[PDB]
Amino acid sequence: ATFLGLSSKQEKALVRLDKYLNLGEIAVSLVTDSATSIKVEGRQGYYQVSYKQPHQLYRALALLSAALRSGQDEVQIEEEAAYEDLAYMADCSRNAVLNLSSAKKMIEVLALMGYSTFELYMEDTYEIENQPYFGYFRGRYTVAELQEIEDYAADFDMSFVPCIQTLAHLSAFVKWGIKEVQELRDVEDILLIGEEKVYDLIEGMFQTMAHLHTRKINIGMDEAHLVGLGRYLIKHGFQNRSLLMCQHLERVLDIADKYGFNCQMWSDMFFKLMPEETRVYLDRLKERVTLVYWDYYQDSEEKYNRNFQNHHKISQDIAFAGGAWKWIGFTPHNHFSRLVAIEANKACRKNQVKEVIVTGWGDNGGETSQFSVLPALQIWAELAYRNDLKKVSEHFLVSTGLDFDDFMKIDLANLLPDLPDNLSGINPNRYVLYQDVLCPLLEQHIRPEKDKQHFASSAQQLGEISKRAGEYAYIFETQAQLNALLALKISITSGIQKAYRNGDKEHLSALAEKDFPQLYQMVEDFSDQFSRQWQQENKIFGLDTIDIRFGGLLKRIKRAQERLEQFISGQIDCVEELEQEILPFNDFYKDQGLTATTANQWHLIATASTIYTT
Amino acid sequence: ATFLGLSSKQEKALVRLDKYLNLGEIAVSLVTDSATSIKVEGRQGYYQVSYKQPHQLYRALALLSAALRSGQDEVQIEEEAAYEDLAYMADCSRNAVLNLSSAKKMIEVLALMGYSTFELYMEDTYEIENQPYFGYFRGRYTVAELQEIEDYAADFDMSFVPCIQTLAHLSAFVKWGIKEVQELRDVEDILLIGEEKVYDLIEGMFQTMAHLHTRKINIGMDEAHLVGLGRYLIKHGFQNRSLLMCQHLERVLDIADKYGFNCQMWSDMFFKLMPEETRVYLDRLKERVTLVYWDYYQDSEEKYNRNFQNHHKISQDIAFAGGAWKWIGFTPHNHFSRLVAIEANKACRKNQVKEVIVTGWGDNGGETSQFSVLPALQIWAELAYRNDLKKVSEHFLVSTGLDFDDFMKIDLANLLPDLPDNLSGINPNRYVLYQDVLCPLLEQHIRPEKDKQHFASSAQQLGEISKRAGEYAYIFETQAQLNALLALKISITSGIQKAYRNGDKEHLSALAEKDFPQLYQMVEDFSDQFSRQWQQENKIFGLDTIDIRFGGLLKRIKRAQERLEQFISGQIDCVEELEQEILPFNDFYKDQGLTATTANQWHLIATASTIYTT
Repeated sequence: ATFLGLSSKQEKALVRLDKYLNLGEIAVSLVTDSATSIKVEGRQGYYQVSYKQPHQLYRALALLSAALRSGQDEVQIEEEAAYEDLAYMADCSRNAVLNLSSAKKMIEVLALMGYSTFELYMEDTYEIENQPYFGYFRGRYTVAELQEIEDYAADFDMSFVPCIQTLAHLSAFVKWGIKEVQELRDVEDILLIGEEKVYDLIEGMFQTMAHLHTRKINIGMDEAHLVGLGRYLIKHGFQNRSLLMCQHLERVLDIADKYGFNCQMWSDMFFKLMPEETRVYLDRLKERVTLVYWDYYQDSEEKYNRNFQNHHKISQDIAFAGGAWKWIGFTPHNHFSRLVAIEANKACRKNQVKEVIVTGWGDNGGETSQFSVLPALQIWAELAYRNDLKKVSEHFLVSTGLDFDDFMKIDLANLLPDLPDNLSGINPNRYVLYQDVLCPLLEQHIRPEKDKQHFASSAQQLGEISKRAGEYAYIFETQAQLNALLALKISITSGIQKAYRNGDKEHLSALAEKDFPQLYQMVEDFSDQFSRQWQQENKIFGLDTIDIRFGGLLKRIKRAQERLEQFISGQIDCVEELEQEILPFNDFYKDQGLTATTANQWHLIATASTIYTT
Repeated sequence: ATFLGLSSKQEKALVRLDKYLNLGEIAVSLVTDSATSIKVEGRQGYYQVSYKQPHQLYRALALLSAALRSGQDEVQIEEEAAYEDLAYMADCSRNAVLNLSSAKKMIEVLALMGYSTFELYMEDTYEIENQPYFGYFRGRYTVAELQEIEDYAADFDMSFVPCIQTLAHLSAFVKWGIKEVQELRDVEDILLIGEEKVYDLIEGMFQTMAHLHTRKINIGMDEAHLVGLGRYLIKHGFQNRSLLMCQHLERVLDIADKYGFNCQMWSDMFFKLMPEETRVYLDRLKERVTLVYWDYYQDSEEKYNRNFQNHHKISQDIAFAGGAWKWIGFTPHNHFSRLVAIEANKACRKNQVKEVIVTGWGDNGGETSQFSVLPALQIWAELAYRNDLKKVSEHFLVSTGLDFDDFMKIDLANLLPDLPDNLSGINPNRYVLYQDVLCPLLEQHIRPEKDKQHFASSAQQLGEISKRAGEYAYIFETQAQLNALLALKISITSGIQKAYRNGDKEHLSALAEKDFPQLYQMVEDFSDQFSRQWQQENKIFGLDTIDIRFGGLLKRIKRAQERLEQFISGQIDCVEELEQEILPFNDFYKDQGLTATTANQWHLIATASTIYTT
């Protein structure tokens, strides 16, 4: 294609996006117009594209690319976006630090989808001058790395917002047994309010971020239960948590003001607005921040509406944070993400929300692909720009080169048949993998025939998708292997429970001789595939935790084989592990009558023994 | 030997102890006499043994056995014990649950040494009716198991004291995400004071123990910082921790009273005695318990004396708990144990202490042999009965069949040359083993030539001891393997740091091709040996955590080899792990100027990444 009206900046962006767009030999003219977000109009090889915000050029060109692929000559498209700002926040704090190549790829995709803003969540994973332990061995970003990411987003007229922590959720930092870190602590993952060395640290955070162009930052500042109750209590006695939060927030805002930053934060601290001089304190501080209402779970518009109404009692500056579900193990939940997005979008529109942030957390090790939730991201963009999903497949094909319904199957290891679609966090991908074989703590939450058949079918389906997934094949290969592994692991685990119960030493010998070596090899092969996926997407730091978890699983599989062999041979009279009555693992979904559950802490899945505690 | 004056009970005990005692063809007559603890007198094949307490018969016979082996015909021995009760407490809560065969062996040894009492520390590792999650998959003792252990001790006229927890340190139990467990929690490892379901649980504890003959129990009741500050605070608001401790202790004592128990507990809660109506509360509760002053660390009598003086301001019923150091990894510290015992014994005698408890904790996984501290146990017995160590070797030979100085070398993996002897917890046995190879977090605390040479020498020494250690050979074989492993691991880890620094790809290739496979095999072999040791001593439950830790280490060793291979081949341009500046791990011994340190949490040694946190 050729263009009239481009800046040199837009020219360079279109060179970068050439591989996504399939415009062919057409002529496009550009206009800037505030009347509607995007307009694309033309026929017979000549089209005019208009955009309100500069970044919207790239979604407009994706819309044109799609309309022409669908066989249109005549094009007449107009979109009015619901949200002035639409952001994606990737988690870089849960061991997976997005590498620069992958950050650049994500920015390109987000540009084509229509996002205005890219965000990275970094607890301790950026460098601070004079804090050598902050981000130590974590793959922390350097200033130059953050600048490179910010500048790449700016190349597409997209903004950048760092999401940091100024009070709590600094667990990887506060673990270091050095005076200059320990003196900063209250208790658990929480920094010490009122400590001047803590305000020195926080000033360091802002000094790092001041090297960027952006002057918008998310400071966190959610309200942890133990704030004020550790070393704070020992130094000062008991204080109202809300008063401490106020004192701390004022200090943080005074620092942000010094460096020219405007702060966003979670709204939780202000729920009380929705002692005399403390209410006054909250009321003054609320004027200085943008509040973000976060909700990843609710299945009905009206539930969101009630919360928006309550927030608007105290401020009109309320942003919304929704969820692209990628924090429940190795496998995302784009399906659940879609369900909640549909409802949240209704509520955000009704309550005149101007900014939506889609969050991509990575809870407990960052085991899910950084690109696992592209479908959810497209869904939110379609909802924002069109208020429907009628063109989600056509637009997704531009964004990714793949079929949307194929990509949605990435979820399969979580999609057990007949689960209610509105229940979140159900993650057998993860807990079926990591549970022990001899002492399977999740065994009563598994349907050993039904679930096994689901995983086996899923592996076959994903094997076929991977062959047509191009540069994303690697993520589907990981999922195909996982599903195959889960099916065999269930067969063996449940098979041992039954053969042992019935004293069937012959079936146990078959398992020991044939199935165990197969399982062991499949786990080794899975670790190798996962390692390829990790290294494509993330810095090397953090893969070590997954090495530990997989290494341990492998050794436990070897133990199970050896213990069974000794029982079969007569070297031992019984396998005491297999004599124990198994109980439910948790009751999270007992009230809903489910067999599956949510279990999202590796150390609790893998063993009942102590492993972190003293 | 033949005997006049034995009961049928003593006859049966002497049959059990026959293999330890080497009395030959002599004649022994017994007398009970309160004038002195033990007297052994005779000549020319005819001896009279007198004892004050029945269990002291067995030490008296060990003294005779030793005197006759030393070549004496004429024997004239008299001992006046300093302590009416001398106890050993084994830890059964840190994943290692002593098996019944090993409990019986330990009781026999303790009988010969002169201990009056055997104790087991069980947080959650006993069965409670109607609490199926309490001790679930932990190897909890059944009532019949505890009875069998108690009855075996009674067979030697020894007492049994269960050591339980009635408030805090129930971390393995409170982890279960089931309403009927979660409703019992305050925060972290602490039960909820004032909750009637918690008093139902505690009554269950006593109902279990009431099946025993003993009516002496250690209830724990140390004073954790967060008592009252979790769900308690949410339900009730902020309360003085001392008042809550009083309220809870009264409830626990009322339950104990119902079942006929007399309670011992740590003295900490009462330090304040050493608001008006709260002081009164403490003063009334102190009359109902025996207080135990615990101290495992102090290197001078006068330090203990000061604490005894302070305790005696509030009660004359003060017991002392000393330490047999076996909670710092895979290797004990009998040497340090001896240093502190000498001083503590002086202070206990000066302050007229009647009961000494020697504790054998197993912090963070129970990795040290249950029989690792026999030397420390003999030391305390000699100090108690003779006030010196002049006969420690002679008496130890009866107790164990081995040389005391040989057995003391079990400590070698902690005995780095030139460490100050009065500094506790220095545990390179553990942190040199578990640190990573690519990201060695403890590297600055290692002297790479000096320490390597120490470990290599130690492996040789222990290899020779193991050949003459009889039925204890297995514990020395574990130590010989560990020391050899540590030496090679240092060579490789430090060798990589230097070869990479200097760009020496050839030396890295040698390491990758030869040394890495050797190390990997040595770790596999060590895990196999450790597993043999574990299964000799403990129930199977809990070995799983060590499988996880070793499995992870193995996988990290494989990663290190693979990453180096890719660097050598040119598949990658650098190994980012090896480009990071290493920092001190901790500053625990910075003020003493040490290079080595204490590091006793596996999850912090093995990785800087998150592994337990969300």
